Amino acid sequence: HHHHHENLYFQGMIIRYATPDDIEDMVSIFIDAYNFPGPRESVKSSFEISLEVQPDGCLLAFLKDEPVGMGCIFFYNKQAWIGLMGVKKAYQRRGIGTEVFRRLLEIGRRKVDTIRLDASSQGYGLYKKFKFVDEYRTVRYELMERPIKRVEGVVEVNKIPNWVKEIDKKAFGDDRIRVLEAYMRRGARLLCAENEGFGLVYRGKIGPLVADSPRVAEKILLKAFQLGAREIIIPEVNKDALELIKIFKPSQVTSCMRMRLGSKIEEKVDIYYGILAYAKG
Ligand SMILES: CC(C)(COP(=O)(O)OP(=O)(O)OC[C@H]1O[C@@H](n2cnc3c(N)ncnc32)[C@H](O)[C@@H]1OP(=O)(O)O)[C@H](O)C(=O)NCCC(=O)NCCS
Repeated sequence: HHHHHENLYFQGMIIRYATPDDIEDMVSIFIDAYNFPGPRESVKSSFEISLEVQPDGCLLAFLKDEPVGMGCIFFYNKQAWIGLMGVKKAYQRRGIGTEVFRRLLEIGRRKVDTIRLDASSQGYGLYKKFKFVDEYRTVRYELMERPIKRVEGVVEVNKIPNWVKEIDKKAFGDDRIRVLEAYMRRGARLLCAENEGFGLVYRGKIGPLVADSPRVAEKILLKAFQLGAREIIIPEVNKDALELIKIFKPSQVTSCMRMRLGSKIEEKVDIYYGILAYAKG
């Protein structure tokens, strides 16, 4: 004997837990992998939030100090979400994403019995190899025009009330309040109608949007648009959500297929109009 390596061998690469010192690299991987033409700071702030939500959730793949690939797992009580998968285009299609995902699953299986995600066209085939099954599509729409229609009765609140925690638990099927909180530390606005619905507005995005009726969801969405919301990701199985957004003359941006490994989570998707993020569920 001679050389002593205390990790599995995988193509001469190093895969390890990310820390906040790795934010710039994560951002670079993401912008490469997703061909993101937007401003950098946008991604940096999003990833700072992700590491607050799950400090030990991010795996990074390195080929000799060059950052090549990443992915994340976010834990709730009954399920975890895998999101933010990305391998730099020069390094794609040689098994790196598959390996990062394997490792994430390994971590997830010890803690929870259901793992879910929102799959793009490139990812879909990877996740299917691990026996992920289709749930329903989650469709990203851009809201183009302001409806000529006033609303009254929607307020922004600085602390999450218990009734919001309860209606979100019902919509999502789990506890993700720490995610809402992390976004609100960065300026995200919590809009509430009556005690029957809420929406979270962060940058140009509303998510989640949860409402006991289409009329309450509409009130929130109109006020969100006024506060700069231009995008919403709708679960395609909420029949009222697609009809709701039509008054904004929406433009479809992209869709994913939500997928699951393990047992179905009881969720109330009829009240669930806008998912939080493809990364988080
Ligand atoms: C999904 C992604 C992370 C895959 O990473 P990767 O290192 O290239 O994937 P792997 O080499 O391990 O390939 C695993 C499987 O992914 C799927 N895949 C990867 N790239 C693909 C693409 N270009 N088109 C269709 N399927 C693709 C295939 O099923 C592949 O298996 P195969 O080679 O036997 O057919 C992806 O290429 C990426 O970083 N893009 C980012 C944005 C995106 O569209 N996907 C992430 C969100 S779900």
